[PDB]
Amino acid sequence: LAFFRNMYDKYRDAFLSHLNEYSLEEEIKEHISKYYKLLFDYNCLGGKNNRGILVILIYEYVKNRDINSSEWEKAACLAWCIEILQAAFLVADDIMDKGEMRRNKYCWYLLKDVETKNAVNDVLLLYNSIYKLIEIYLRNESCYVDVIATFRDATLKTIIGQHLDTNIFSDKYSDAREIDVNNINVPEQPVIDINMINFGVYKNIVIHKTAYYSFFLPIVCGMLLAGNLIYKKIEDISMLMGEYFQIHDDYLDIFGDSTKTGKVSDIQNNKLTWPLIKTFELCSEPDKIKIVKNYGKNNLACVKVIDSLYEQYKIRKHYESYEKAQKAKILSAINELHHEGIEYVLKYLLEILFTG
Amino acid sequence: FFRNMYDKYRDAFLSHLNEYSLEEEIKEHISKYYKLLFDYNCLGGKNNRGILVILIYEYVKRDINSSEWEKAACLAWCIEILQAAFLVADDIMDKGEMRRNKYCWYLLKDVETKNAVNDVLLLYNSIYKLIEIYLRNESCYVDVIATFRDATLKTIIGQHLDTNIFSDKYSEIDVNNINVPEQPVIDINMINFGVYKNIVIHKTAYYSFFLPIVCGMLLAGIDNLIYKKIEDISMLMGEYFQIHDDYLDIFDSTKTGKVSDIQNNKLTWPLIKTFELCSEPDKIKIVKNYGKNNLACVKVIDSLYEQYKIRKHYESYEKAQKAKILSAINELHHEGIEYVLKYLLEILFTG
Ligand SMILES: CCCCCCCCCCOc1cccc(COc2ccc([N+](=O)[O-])cc2C(=O)O)c1
Ligand SMILES: CCCCCCCCCCOc1cccc(COc2ccc([N+](=O)[O-])cc2C(=O)O)c1
Repeated sequence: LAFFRNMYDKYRDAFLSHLNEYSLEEEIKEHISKYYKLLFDYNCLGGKNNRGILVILIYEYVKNRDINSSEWEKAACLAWCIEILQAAFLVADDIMDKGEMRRNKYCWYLLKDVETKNAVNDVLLLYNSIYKLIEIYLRNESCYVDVIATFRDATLKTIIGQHLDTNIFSDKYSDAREIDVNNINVPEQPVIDINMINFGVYKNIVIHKTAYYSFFLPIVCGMLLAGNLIYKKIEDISMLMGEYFQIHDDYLDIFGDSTKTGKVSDIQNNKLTWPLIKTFELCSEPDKIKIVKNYGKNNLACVKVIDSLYEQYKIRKHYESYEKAQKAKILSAINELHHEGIEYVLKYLLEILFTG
Repeated sequence: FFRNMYDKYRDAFLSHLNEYSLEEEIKEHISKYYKLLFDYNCLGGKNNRGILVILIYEYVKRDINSSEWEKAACLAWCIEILQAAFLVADDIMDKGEMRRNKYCWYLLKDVETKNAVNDVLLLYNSIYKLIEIYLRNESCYVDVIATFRDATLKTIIGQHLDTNIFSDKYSEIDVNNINVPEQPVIDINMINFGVYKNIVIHKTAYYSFFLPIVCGMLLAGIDNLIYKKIEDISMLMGEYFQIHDDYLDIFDSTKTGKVSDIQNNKLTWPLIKTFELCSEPDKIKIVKNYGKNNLACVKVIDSLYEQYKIRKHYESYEKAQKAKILSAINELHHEGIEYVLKYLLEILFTG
């Protein structure tokens, strides 16, 4: 916890030390270390660190045993690797969804010294640094290969979830005619596709976009390192928590205080959100047409229309009801684990998800 | 053969995605999109890098069964998939217009930058899934994936340097400035061969020559000192290859398949050579006219390259560098690899 955060500099500098070993002119070496030290600091720090903490807690409580400082070094490494993964995903996402603020400060890709060209390159750098760190600290552990496979697999699922989140209402999904490889015009205005507006599609997307890397990955890391039918049960719980987490994120996107969430766009970006689905199943026929006419447009007035509907239909109150039922369903599954230590960590995680 | 196996590796990967827990209609959308991502971006190149793996593997040792060819062709196609990820990324970063004689992936209305960014990570990560599928039981498995990782890290740093060598941060990053854009200008302190070699070795040499050669050797069962010699040769080849690329950028997209170094404010060999040859007044002209999206400005640079006989200086560099590379190749003391590298040297610009 306090320990996990004191260790950040070590992992950052181990990776920067690897870059420093390249055959480059000294002046070039100093520019590189200065740029990359900021890349990490700006993007890795400031989060709730829920995912990193989950690794440290699971590694410890999987089994009450003596754990020495050499072993902790390896666990804190994996913990920071997941925070670095979060960093890469968030820089990418802000490029993709045209973010403005993240963790209460300008998105990385907006800085004029960075711009989109550097941010894209930086995403791949952060992403690859994970595997370099894992090699530096865990290369001789027997779980080595499984740990990197787990990071790889979760990332692949996250990428598919992000593809779906980005394209679920797009022409190529609506008119499922092939992609015109000769068309480089602006696409026409994005619009919602009512046939995709259901919870089954939504779960598909969010489980892949969120559940695998935010819950399954950290728990599986903690367990693999600690040293089997159970991984299946933990996977089911992760799916439930990822959906719970993402729906709360959707709620914050439109009902949250940007000064508290640290970020400013779902409606503008034409996303399939929980508030959208909930409204669509409850609202009148004229209001469905109003949603189709107004959703996914940049115009602030179009957005207010959607926002007013969410108020008209008391979506804030529907969320509260969903939150209570989902938490119960999650605790329910956690109790069917039959593993005291892991159950204990997951219950604490559940209490602390939204604050950290 | 290598040509013929493409569909299998592609389909092996798409098949992994197809095993996901997703509704059937969703699976078919995903299948359709990603089949095009691979097809559109992996095919149409000269395949120099993939072919190098195949040749090295074959000449390193023996009779080769199809089981073995399956592993070697996997690595070859993984390097072409890496090339695909890099080209999509590079075209986003440098605002490319054409690549391999067709529109850049990121420019398509159905894709755009937001998808292109996600697709770069998809292609890059599919490499490690493919290597798992075909090589997870080989003793060289861990070394192979570390070679891909490390070559990629060097390429990212090289691409970082190519992108920023002339920027004002290379002459503290302002984390409060999202409003005042920086105008592209050249920095004369960076216009030299030393700096250029740093950039070019990291940006090209490692993934284009070292990585493919090391894959073949590793898979073939070669720690050994030859790896160091291979690294040195690769650096010379990467430099030879990039300089040739720079030359073609000024001196027919029909043949290159792509359009812009001057207007893009790129550090190039022609820029450096002209700069070491020209008078003071022409240095001022270059500074005033380079890196500008402007027909008149670009023609001034074009004329200076003609004036200072850059074509002739290139012909001359080409001759000297090929000699240095062949001289390095002969110090290998491994007939098979020496042959492949000679063969590569003849085929570089044609494929
Ligand atoms: C590479 C291509 C692969 C896909 C590219 C992006 C993938 C999108 C999935 C991750 O997107 C992100 C990113 C960040 C946050 C969140 C969620 O809420 C948070 C959770 C934790 C932290 N943290 O405690 O700060 C903050 C937030 C926050 O509300 O900011 C979701
Ligand atoms: C952020 C990701 C990490 C780094 C960011 C991108 C890295 C950029 C480095 C590679 O950029 C590229 C890309 C592609 C090609 C070339 C070179 O010439 C080629 C060589 C071989 C084939 N091939 O036969 O097509 C074609 C070409 C071609 O002239 O098209 C250079």
